[PDB]
Amino acid sequence: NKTVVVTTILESPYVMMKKNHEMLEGNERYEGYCVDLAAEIAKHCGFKYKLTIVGDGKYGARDADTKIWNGMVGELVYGKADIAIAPLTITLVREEVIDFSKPFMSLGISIMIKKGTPIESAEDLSKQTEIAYGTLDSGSTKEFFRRSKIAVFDKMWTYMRSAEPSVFVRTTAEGVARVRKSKGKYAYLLESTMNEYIEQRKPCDTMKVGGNLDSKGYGIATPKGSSLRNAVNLAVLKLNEQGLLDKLKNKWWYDKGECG
Amino acid sequence: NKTVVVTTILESPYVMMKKNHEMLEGNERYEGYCVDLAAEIAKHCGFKYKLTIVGDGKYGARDADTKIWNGMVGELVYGKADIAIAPLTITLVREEVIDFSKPFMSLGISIMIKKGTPIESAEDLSKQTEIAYGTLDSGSTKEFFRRSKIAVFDKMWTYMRSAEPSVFVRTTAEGVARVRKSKGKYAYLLESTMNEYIEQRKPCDTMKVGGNLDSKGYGIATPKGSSLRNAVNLAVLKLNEQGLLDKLKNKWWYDKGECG
Ligand SMILES: Cc1cc(C(F)(F)F)nn1CC(=O)Nc1sc2c(c1C(N)=O)CCCC2
Ligand SMILES: N[C@@H](CCC(=O)O)C(=O)O
Ligand SMILES: N[C@@H](CCC(=O)O)C(=O)O
Ligand SMILES: [Zn+2]
Ligand SMILES: [Zn+2]
Ligand SMILES: [Zn+2]
Repeated sequence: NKTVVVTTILESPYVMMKKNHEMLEGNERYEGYCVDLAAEIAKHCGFKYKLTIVGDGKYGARDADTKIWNGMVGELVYGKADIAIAPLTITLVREEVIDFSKPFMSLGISIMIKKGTPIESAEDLSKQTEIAYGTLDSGSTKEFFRRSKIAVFDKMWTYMRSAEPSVFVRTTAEGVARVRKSKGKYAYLLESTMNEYIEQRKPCDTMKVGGNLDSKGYGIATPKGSSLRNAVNLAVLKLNEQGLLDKLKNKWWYDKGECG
Repeated sequence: NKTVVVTTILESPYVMMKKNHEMLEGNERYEGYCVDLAAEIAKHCGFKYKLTIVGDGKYGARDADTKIWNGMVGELVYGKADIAIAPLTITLVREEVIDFSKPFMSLGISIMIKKGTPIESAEDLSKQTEIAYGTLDSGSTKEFFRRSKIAVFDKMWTYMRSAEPSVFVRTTAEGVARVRKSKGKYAYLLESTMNEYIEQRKPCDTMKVGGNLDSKGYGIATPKGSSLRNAVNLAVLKLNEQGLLDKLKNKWWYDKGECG
């Protein structure tokens, strides 16, 4: 009936521009895990769709003062998109305003270091000051630290919120580049999925250290009242049970892996 | 207003009879992860509740011929219970007939061996005959194998469905006992959570081997149209984000683990 507007975000390897994208049009410009997922979800739910990259390049957070949502969440809330198919973390504040499918991928917050950085844990980071560390802006990881009552994470947040120069970054790519150029003096807090991906990318100079700080998942999000909610939810479960989600993770993370 | 009837299942360490249960009343008769979780869900959602143990001791399957649901799923479907708070796996066939919250615990199907069994993977099991293997006789693990189109799992199902005497077991405890008494000649396919629990129980003679075969979760289930659906879902998210779910796992799996 109507073309479904999918909001997504340029985040490797979920959605990336193809090497030859400039000569391509519409959905064909993009590739990645979420591009593949979107095609599968659309197939099983029987809709046509248009992939649109989120205008402000953000996942989604609510301004404390205006109460206005930004990012992909904002696009859903304000009716600019019909569905978000992205590595969008299922969170309480978000699930209060949009609906999430069952998770299509699990993750937890993790630590990325430049190889050789003498840091093994969140506790290690919190104890010292020589190595700076931060998170992505307008995402679920920043909110995790902001809200945490756990002493280690509370101390980390107290440090991060005030740190000069700013330890927060606008994009995951910015966080990763920062780790890579900072000679071991910057650690980055990011989701395990993204961390593991980057660990298998040239120049193979980063690694994930320590356990995950939490356990959660990404979900496909729809605005409240969406006619797509049930079908999308069931389609995620179908794709999981077919082993398709695992196949896609292997395709985008490890099959193309550059670090041996 | 009205006391919420909770269906659950006697499965360690989720729900267990307290040693002194005969001298206790109602909800106080039980202990475990899901007992603790039920109390917290009820507090956060503002309802009074009565724990009940599923009459038939099953999780929930639909009979192929009668189309009747058994187990906890049936208790929800047929209106015998208002909510299931148990290690109940989120599956497509169940989500078609009941609602699940977001997952409160992650798990995958996994392999339990008697220590020293020369099995490292599902592939290993599928390629040999000396070591028998089976699943819980009703549940999502059996269904995974029944429905699988992946070669290794198909081969396994082909073996399991035809094996005489039956490789299937009535309860997890029966599966574990069978591994323990079979001198390495039986391996049990069960959820990683249950596997990890038993690995920390005396006599410390079993272990999880290989990676998980899939990735899913347990959810709190409510019948369709339940007024509890949203509150329960948000309560799971709140409890995850506040670290309670991880605390409860540690409490019931590891804090009093018997294997060092
Ligand atoms: C990969 C997969 C598919 C399925 C499903 F299909 F069964 F739903 N579950 N999972 C595992 C998963 O994502 N776990 C999740 S997501 C999530 C939480 C947990 C958890 N703590 O276990 C806690 C609240 C925030 C959102
Ligand atoms: N997946 C996160 C963004 C990345 C992060 O915060 O680490 C979100 O949905 O906000
Ligand atoms: N958690 C499973 C039962 C255990 C199993 O099948 O391994 C279910 O909900 O069916
Ligand atoms: Zn498909
Ligand atoms: Zn503002
Ligand atoms: Zn509480």
